[PDB]
Parts: sequence; C-alpha cells; structure tokens
Amino acid sequence: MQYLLPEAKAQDSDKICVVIDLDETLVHSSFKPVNNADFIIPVEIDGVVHQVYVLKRPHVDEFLQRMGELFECVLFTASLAKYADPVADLLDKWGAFRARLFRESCVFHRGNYVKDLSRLGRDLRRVLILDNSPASYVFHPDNAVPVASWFDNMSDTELHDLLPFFEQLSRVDDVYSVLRQ
Ligand SMILES: [Mg+2]
Repeated sequence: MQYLLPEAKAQDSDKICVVIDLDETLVHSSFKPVNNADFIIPVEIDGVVHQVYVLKRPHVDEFLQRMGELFECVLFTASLAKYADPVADLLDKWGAFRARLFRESCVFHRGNYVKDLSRLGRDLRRVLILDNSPASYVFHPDNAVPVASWFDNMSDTELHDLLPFFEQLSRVDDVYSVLRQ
C-alpha cells in the first residue's frame, strides 16, 4: 500500500508527526440546532442539504497554532471530507495541518474505523495520535496522548492543559520513553 503521507518537508524531518482527531476532540457537531454555534455549514446527504451546527472546543485556536509550530500535524478523521474539509478550512488559520486524511484512509478493522499509524510512513518513535476514542489506535496504544471527549462544556481546558505535555514530548528522542513501550 501507498503511504498516507508524502515525504516530510526538510524542516519537519526531525519533528514528531501528530495525528489529530476532529469529532469530540477539536469540535462537536450536530444536526439539531444549537445556540451560539461557531460554524453552521451545509452538508449534502442523499441529495438533501442539511445544516450542521459546529461548536469549537475552548482554546482550539491557541492549541492549533502552537501544535502547528511544534509538530508535523496531520488531521486524521473517520468522517467524510464533505464535512471535515470545510470544518478544517474554518479551523486551521495557520496552516498547522500538513495533510488531511478522512474516512477512506482508515482501516475498517473488526467493526471500527482504525487509524493505523504504521500506515503514515513516519518513524513510530516519532509519532503521536490525539484521539478521544482509544478504539481508533488499537494497533498503537503506546503512541497515544489520552484526551477527553468534548461536547459543550465551555469550562473545558483539556487542549490548554495538553500543550505543556506536548511541549515536553517535542523535546524527547523517543515518545515511547514517555508513553512507555
Ligand atoms: Mg472523535
């Protein structure tokens, strides 16, 4: 199989590659109207245009800008591009995402959309995945940075609290020495 990512830019060759999830990690979307939504976009489903209300997780702007500076960031979602692409366009104002991967790039393993990290084409000692669903990284439990699922708690500070830990990881030679494998 062809790797999911191209050759790393010279500047990113020695940086860690971070696979970042979309739903319940950076945002929370819904078909039922929500007051004070950040994005309200059209998504076609079976020929009918539906309005999708998207809420941004607190501190996502600070998070993405910082992560984009520290690592070779990659958006990897199990959702379809017709939805994720527009959301990513509205989210990434710093070109933090070096690449965007959707549903088709996941491997449907034992009923779940798994994100096979070996599939990226990056040294596993230099790869991290931020996903609220441990099922997503069943093949790479030791490359994960645990993160809580978010829905609408505007008091949430997980993204802000995770930066210190990512800062730490950006300075180690092998993420396994920290995550432990
Ligand atoms: Mg998710």
